Amino acid sequence: SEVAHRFKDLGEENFKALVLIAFAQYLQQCPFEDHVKLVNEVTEFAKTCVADESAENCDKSLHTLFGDKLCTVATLRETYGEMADCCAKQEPERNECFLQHKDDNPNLPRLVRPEVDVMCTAFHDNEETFLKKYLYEIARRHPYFYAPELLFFAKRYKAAFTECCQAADKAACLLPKLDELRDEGKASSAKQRLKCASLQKFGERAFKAWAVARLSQRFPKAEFAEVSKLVTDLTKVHTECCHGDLLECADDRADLAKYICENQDSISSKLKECCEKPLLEKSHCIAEVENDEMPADLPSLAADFVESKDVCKNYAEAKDVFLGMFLYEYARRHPDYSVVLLLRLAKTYETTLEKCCAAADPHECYAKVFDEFKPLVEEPQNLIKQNCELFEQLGEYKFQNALLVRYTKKVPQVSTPTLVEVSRNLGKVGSKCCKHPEAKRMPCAEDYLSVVLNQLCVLHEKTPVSDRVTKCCTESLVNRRPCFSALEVDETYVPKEFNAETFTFHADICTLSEKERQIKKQTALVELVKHKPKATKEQLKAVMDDFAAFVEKCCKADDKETCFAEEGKKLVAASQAA
Ligand SMILES: CCCC1C(=O)N2C(N(C)C)=Nc3ccc(C)cc3N2C1=O
Ligand SMILES: CCCC1C(=O)N2C(N(C)C)=Nc3ccc(C)cc3N2C1=O
Repeated sequence: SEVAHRFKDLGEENFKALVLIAFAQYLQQCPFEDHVKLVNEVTEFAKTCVADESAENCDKSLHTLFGDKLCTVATLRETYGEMADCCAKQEPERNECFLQHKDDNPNLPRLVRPEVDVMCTAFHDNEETFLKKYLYEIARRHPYFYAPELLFFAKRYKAAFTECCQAADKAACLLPKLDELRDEGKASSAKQRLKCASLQKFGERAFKAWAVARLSQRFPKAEFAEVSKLVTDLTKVHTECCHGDLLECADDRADLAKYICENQDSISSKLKECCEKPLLEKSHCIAEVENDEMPADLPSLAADFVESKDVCKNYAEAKDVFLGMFLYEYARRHPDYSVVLLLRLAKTYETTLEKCCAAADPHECYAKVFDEFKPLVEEPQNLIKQNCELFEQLGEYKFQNALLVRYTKKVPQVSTPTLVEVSRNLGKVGSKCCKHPEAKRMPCAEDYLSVVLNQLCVLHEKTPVSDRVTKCCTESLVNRRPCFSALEVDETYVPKEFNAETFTFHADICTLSEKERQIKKQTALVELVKHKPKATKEQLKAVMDDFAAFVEKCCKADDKETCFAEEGKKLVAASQAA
């Protein structure tokens, strides 16, 4: 039995949660209730298997079990149409079908939160249900949310209410901590989406490379044989969490933290504090631990990678181990380099050894490789230096508008909402990284841009409308950013035509939070640039300044909401003029 296997390892609490998240992440539309039912029916079954390890079907694979349980409600196409397909299939045909149907943008209603008085009541009255509802709302909206980590956010979430509800002003104590959590989880969720896209779209070799370079930066003192050990396991973990095998992912993830803490001295000296706490907190700590100090006397890379005469021979013997080593070596001494640049260099090196080693005199040929790294290294530095300057001058909001105009011009076919979210996140790189010293700027900026551009790539993959987004997203994982930065304006885009339904206005806007207004303002700017690409940042600007005036005004006018009827036709006259 496997269900029994995992149960004993995780226990009732975690086992019950993971299965909830797994169910929530598969049938994102189904109601909380039904998920709970199935979870319990599933948990009960497990309990018997523990005793009699051959009872009913305790001999199967989680999937068959999990799959059939969901198929007791999925067959309801009237609710989940395209799902019935999946159930008519059989493992593994069935499982893939489910994974392939997860929605990165569910049509789930916004999740507003009741007043502090209700939450604390509901929390206090019934706890487990309160926290179950939390996991369900997160897992269903983030189908790739790294499960093990979601449990950590949960324990954290619980402590928020557990303390704040006993305050002198709950609202004051809760709100903050709740906000800080909503953000941090959106970040977690995106870093994870990239890892799964990598594994799924590009293959484990690509993820392995990513990991080697990332881990080598974090643990410079660790050894190549050691890192590789870690890279092998870590890859398996994610591979499981990204294929929907949550229980094993969680299990293996625990075993990995166990190992890493045991062999502490062999890996990093900054792990101590991590290994002295509860599992869930232990794991989250290791994954976020700062890099260890760099080993003192380190030889020059040129030694064994460009000057040695045995280069090509070693490359031929174990090209993967050789390139593996080159990356580990270059990464361990460059924590000031974003992981994607390290991978670009590694690819530039591989390409060179390929053409060079089949030459009349390899050495002569590959002797100047580092001369090419110079451009690759400076491109990002200059880009960051430039973009943080602009940011510092315009502030976040204005900087995001800039990126909005700029991207809409690159890929005008992309849907306005997607362009708005992505440009807003791209501009958050300013506040997130520009306040760093150049030594830490690049890894912060350029790797964060990979996570943001991946969203666009996955949101776009649902309904592809721009081959330029497809080219840049599918050509090379590591070069995505460089690809997009090269795009200028689409010369073949045929401008749109002003609609009435292209953009509705109904006064309902004067009630929305401040943020939700800039957003409505930004959504406008996008639609503008699509209707007038060839327009300039001069006109556009002056115009944006106008719209601000319209809202600030009419939202303070006492006529029936017809000040838009009259002034709405008024602005239209001005707009067409520009
Ligand atoms: C639009 C954002 C609404 C929103 C929100 O408030 N959330 C929240 N709460 C309830 C604190 N915690 C989260 C933690 C991690 C993630 C990924 C998402 C949320 N979650 C949301 O999606
Ligand atoms: C960027 C950090 C590199 C990195 C790292 O050290 N990780 C790790 N261990 C314990 C090796 N376990 C994980 C668990 C959860 C998350 C979200 C990420 C990791 N994983 C990484 O992605």
